[PDB]
Amino acid sequence: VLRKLKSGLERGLDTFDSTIEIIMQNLKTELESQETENFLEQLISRIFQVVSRLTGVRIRNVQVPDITMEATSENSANVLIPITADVTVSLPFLGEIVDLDLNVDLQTTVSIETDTEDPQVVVGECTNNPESISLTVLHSRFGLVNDVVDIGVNLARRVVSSVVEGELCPRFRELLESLDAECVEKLIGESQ
Amino acid sequence: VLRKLKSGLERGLDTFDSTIEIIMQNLKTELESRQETENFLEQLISRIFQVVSRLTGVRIRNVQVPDITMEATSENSANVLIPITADVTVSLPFLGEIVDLDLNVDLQTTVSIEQVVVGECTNNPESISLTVLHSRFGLVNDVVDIGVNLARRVVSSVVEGELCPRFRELLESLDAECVEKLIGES
Ligand SMILES: CCCCCCCC/C=C\CCCCCCCC(=O)O
Ligand SMILES: CCCCCCCC/C=C\CCCCCCCC(=O)O
Ligand SMILES: [Ca+2]
Ligand SMILES: [Ca+2]
Ligand SMILES: [Ca+2]
Repeated sequence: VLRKLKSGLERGLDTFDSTIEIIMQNLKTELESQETENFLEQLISRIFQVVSRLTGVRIRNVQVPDITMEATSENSANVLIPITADVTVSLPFLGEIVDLDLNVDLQTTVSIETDTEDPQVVVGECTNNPESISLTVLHSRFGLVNDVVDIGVNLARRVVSSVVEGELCPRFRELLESLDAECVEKLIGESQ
Repeated sequence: VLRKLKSGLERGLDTFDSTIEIIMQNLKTELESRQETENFLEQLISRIFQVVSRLTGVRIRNVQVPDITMEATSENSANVLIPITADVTVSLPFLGEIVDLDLNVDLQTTVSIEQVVVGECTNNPESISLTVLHSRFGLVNDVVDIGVNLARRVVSSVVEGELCPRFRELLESLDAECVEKLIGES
């Protein structure tokens, strides 16, 4: 069972590693003003390093290729965060059952309230859509068509889904809420 | 890995099921009045393996003793042979049932008259035979090997810890004349 991960996610994975909180604060200050993506790679790696200690799902080599902003209207934009990582699933007695490529696309919206010189920022929902999590099989020492692979892919999906809901989406919203209203207004500007 | 079985074997598997000791006593009385003894042995061994099923994901049932044979080695000594057959299923976490095996175990000890002496009951790995019948995960891949290895270790530790000692204990309960009468059949 993923009991250990479920209890860990209830507490917050940051209760297992003091450095997550520090990286969060580094991201806050950096956002006031290439490097932000580097700080995000660090935050996500450390969260996944804690998941590696609680589960046999080991997620390494975390990259954020490019953070994009697409204007949805004059006063709203989607903020897009593409994540890649290498995944290996291990079970007791069997050791390494499968190596996967992971793609996660986190999306959230920022809006500015219309008809005011003192605009309020609203950050929308961070939806954990199963279509946003992609797992590709690279290798299994048991054979690619073996049933262990399917169990491996399923276990990885559950872990990744639960840490998107429990950690990444909440921190994505928390980091957007740290932006001053003018900064958001300026960034939603020339998203057009 | 097998901690729970190892702790179980140190206590005695009969501390988990009051019926084992009753079946032991049934076998003792039944012997004094020398199929049926084999039926009591099937029951004793099933129950020991029912306890092992509670301590491990190695489930052993359909336990049979085809025929107990005694071959006279001299006028006052014989080899006593007990063939055991059983169906085995190994389960692991997340995978569930990984393999179904056929188990054959051949226990051998000697009984002599001095005073009855029962010889050692040797746990030879050649005396435990495990045959693959079915696997969800392929017949010759590494899942099966892990399954067969776990079953061997469990069966080996239960032979050493429970079956061989009970085999010796039951033979040592026979009086000298009983053994002389049974060796009577070379
Ligand atoms: C665990 C995931 C946390 C994600 C936190 C994201 C915080 C950063 C948010 C917004 C950055 C500003 C948008 C930049 C748009 C310009 C385009 C570019 O940078 O290439
Ligand atoms: C766990 C194993 C315990 C074994 C206890 C040993 C019991 C042996 C009993 C009697 C031996 C007499 C053998 C005579 C041959 C004919 C018997 C027969 O085949 O039915
Ligand atoms: Ca650290
Ligand atoms: Ca498959
Ligand atoms: Ca949380």
